[PDB]
This record gives sequence, C-alpha cells and structure tokens, in this order.
Amino acid sequence: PQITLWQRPLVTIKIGGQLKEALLDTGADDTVLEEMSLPGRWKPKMIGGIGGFIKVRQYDQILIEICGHKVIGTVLVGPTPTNVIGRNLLTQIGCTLNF
Amino acid sequence: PQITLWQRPLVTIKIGGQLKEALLDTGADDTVLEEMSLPGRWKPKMIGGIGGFIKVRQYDQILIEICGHKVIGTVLVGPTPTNVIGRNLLTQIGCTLNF
Ligand SMILES: CC(C)(C)OC(=O)N[C@H](CCN[C@@H](Cc1ccccc1)C(=O)N[C@@H](CCC(=O)O)C(=O)N[C@@H](Cc1ccccc1)C(N)=O)Cc1ccccc1
Repeated sequence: PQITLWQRPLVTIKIGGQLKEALLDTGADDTVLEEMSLPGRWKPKMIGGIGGFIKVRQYDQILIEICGHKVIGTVLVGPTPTNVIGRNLLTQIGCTLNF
Repeated sequence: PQITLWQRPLVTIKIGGQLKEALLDTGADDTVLEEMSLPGRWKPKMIGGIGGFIKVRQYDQILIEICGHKVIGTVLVGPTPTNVIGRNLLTQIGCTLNF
C-alpha cells in the first residue's frame, strides 16, 4: 500500500515462526533484527551506522513475510535497538519512494 | 518522482548556499548532515542509531532544497558518516513509501 511518514513506518513481519514489528528503512542497505533465535548456519559480520559499529550473525536464504509479502534473503541478527528492514528486502516487495 | 531502491536513494540538496548529496532515509526521525558551517544559533543534542550515540549541533528553521522542493526545518550537524534526510523533512516534500 502507500505509507506516509508522519509516524515511523513500522510493519508486521513473520520470521522463524515468530511475529515482530520492524521499521521500513530506505537508508539501510541491510536488514537487521534484534537478538533472535534463528535456525541454520551463519558467518560473522560488522555493520556501521550513526554511532559506530556492531557485530551481527549473518543468515542467508531466510524466509520473511513483510505485510503479507513473502521474500527470501539475508538477515543479520545482533544488538540493534530496533528491527530494521533494509533495501535488500525492500526491493523484493517492490517498495518505492514517491514525492 | 518515483525512486526505486536497487541503489541507495541519494539526492541533491542545497543548504546554506552549498550543494550536497544526501540519503533519503525513512528510518531516521531526524535529518543529520556531516560537519558544515551553518548560520544562526543552536543547542546541543545527542542521537542514536545502530552503533551508538553521537553529539550534534541542532539548528532550527533552516532552509534546505531537496530535489527542487524547498522546506524549512531542523537540521542536525555532527560526525555522521553520510548526510541523511529524515522524516522531519520527508513529510515536508510529501514523500511516501509504496508497495
Ligand atoms: C540518523 C538518525 C537520526 C540518528 O537516525 C537513525 O540512525 N535511524 C536508524 C535508521 C538507519 N539509517 C541509516 C543511517 C546512516 C546511513 C549511512 C551512514 C550512517 C548512518 C543507517 O544507519 N543504515 C545502516 C543500517 C545497517 C545496515 O544496513 O547494515 C547501513 O546501511 N549501514 C551500512 C553502511 C555503513 C557502512 C559503514 C559505516 C556506516 C554505515 C553498512 N553496510 O554497515 C533507525 C533507528 C531507529 C531507532 C533507534 C536507532 C536507529
């Protein structure tokens, strides 16, 4: 649908059998979720943002359902304040910015 | 216009007589620009993101031109890696997310 930005653009996602709330973030190349019990294999990685760098576990080919659209992609899990849905998944649901 | 997210959503902004490139960020409540000389007064503030917290100077009623749309709002200046245009200005140009 069309979401305006007067409030934070939060959506419901279903990942790993669990329901969560996530922020649609055009300024994030990657999708980062707060600590979570994910299954499968992974590899370490570091990401940066406004205040510095954090270490996250990187899981590939993870099924995630965002506002009803299923997509499969990489998800990073670590000590992030909020769950963020980045461009790697946003392109997958054909999300665009319009003005 | 309509901007897809296969690449980072960077735009040209004009602020303080200077031209810069900034990232349209739906996941940022605020607009943060790298170090730059701005006129007018200000007050200290701290902001957080993935990574931690940074200190920025906060200037109000600043004219900024984003892809041709002039808007007046608060701008925060400090040690951010990239220039980020947050929701405080994005609502001003009537920017929406669509999918
Ligand atoms: C700028 C202010 C006003 C402080 O807001 C946020 O940080 N907002 C966060 C959105 C994040 N948007 C961008 C802003 C940005 C962009 C470039 C540079 C610095 C900052 C971001 O950090 N994006 C990260 C998200 C994590 C990720 O994508 O993996 C990113 O794309 N980082 C890249 C680019 C990068 C590399 C090195 C250093 C810094 C950044 C990366 N691959 O690590 C959301 C949030 C909500 C609640 C609490 C805290 C934070």
